[PDB]
Amino acid sequence: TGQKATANHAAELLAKQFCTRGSPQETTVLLVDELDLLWTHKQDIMYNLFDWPTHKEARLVVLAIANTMDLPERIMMNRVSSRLGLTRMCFQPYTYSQLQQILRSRLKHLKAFEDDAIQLVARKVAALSGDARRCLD
DNA sequence: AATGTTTATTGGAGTGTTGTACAAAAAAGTTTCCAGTCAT
Repeated sequence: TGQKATANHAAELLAKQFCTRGSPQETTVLLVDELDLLWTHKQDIMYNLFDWPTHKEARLVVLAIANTMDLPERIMMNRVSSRLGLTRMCFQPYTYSQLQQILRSRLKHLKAFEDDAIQLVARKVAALSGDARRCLD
C-alpha cells in the first residue's frame, strides 16, 4: 500500500491482515536475501515469517536466499527448522564445460580473443571455487 | 494554534557468561642418621 509505521505499529497490522476472513488477495512473491542478519535472540523473525503462508487466504511465496545449506540446523533452532520443510535444493557451481560456453555467448561476434586464452582464464576459476563472479573479472 | 502526543533514541543500567590465576594437599623426590661389623 502506502502507509508507513514502524516495527510494532506496522508489525501488528500485518498479523491481523493475513488472517482476515472474507477478503481476496493476489499471488505475491516474497524475495528475502541474507537471512543471518535477521537472526535475533528470541527467534521471532524467521519463525513467524514462515507461518504466514501456511494459512487459508495466504498467497505468499517466500524465496529465502542464503549461503550454505546447514543454516537451519546450526544457527536457527528447532522451531524454525520444523515449520519449513526439507525442500532445500542446492545449486552447484558451473563446470569446466559451462564456463567456456557462457563466455562464448558474450563474445559471439567479438573477434578479439584467441581460443587458447579463453579456455585458460576459465580454467583457473573453475579450480578455485567455480564462482560465476571470479571468471568475468 | 497553541499542545502534546509520539518516536525513535540513547546513554546509562544492570547482565550473565565468560578466563586467569590460586592456594592448597596431595603428589612426587632426597638423602636419612645411625647399623653392622670388626677389631682391639
